[PDB]
Amino acid sequence: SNSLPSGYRFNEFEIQEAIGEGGFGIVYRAYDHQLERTIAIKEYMPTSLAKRNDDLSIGLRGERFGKTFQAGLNSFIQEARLLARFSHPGLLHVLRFWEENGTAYMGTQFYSGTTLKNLQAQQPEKIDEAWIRRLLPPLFSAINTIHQEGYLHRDISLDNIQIQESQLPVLLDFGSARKEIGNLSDETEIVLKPGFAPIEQYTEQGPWTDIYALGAVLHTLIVGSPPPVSVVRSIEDSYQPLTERRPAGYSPELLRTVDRALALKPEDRPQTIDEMAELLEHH
Ligand SMILES: Nc1ncnc2c1ncn2[C@@H]1O[C@H](COP(=O)(O)OP(=O)(O)OP(=O)(O)O)[C@@H](O)[C@H]1O
Ligand SMILES: [Mn+2]
Repeated sequence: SNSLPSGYRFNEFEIQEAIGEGGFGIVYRAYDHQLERTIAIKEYMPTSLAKRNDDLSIGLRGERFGKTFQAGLNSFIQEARLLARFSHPGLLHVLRFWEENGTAYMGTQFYSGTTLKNLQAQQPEKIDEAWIRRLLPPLFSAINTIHQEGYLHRDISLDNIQIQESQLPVLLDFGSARKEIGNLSDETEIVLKPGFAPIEQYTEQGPWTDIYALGAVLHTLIVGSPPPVSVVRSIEDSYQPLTERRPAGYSPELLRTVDRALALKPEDRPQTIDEMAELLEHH
């Protein structure tokens, strides 16, 4: 809708197709004619704040949006810098960054496959316990790599995990610009992800914060929907443990691991990714 057309050029880069269009950015499949390789280009584009001009630059929808637009842009830059710290198969690899068209762009590695959200919607029968147990070692590795450098993800759900055709996962996006815009605009609904964010994110954060969201992802894969919103749980905890529900085809060991990651209070969860991984052993 707002996307650059196939054939658009950024010097050596050529746009091939808009493959993702959300409220806050566009993702393109593109081609580097100098290195003769396919890449992705992520374009900052907050549709509530900005529109596409005739010359294909980006312009404010209203002059009052300039401060929030710039703050989102700054957060987009900071996220690119964070991802540029890593060279890990499970984290989105950043090749280049530049500003143009009144906005900003990340050139990144192009990944095969699709999101975990799309895989769960389109092929849920592929997702069983054996598949989940193959997913977890590389997913654990990617998350732990963030933690070991002193950072947290804080936006994990099914929507921003890529599942490659190899089935290996990639963490694509931390939602930084979206969340900054939401906080400044009082659009609270775009900051935290209901059912994935644990209680301490609503206002003490650490690796256990991401571990809860990973538990919520796993819960969604096993029974089809995330657990109750954590603030609602903090009033009256209506979470039914998976070890009691006993969904068909799932071991108590995997179920219990998910339940422990979803402990309401941070101190009751696995405290590190390594601690959570240890729970899946002894079987
Ligand atoms: N580096 C990358 N390589 C390949 N694909 C990517 C990359 N980064 C993001 N994507 C894809 O971009 C899309 C971003 O999803 P978003 O919700 O913004 O767009 P969408 O138009 O709703 O896409 P979808 O087809 O997933 O519904 C996802 O389909 C994701 O797989
Ligand atoms: Mn979609």
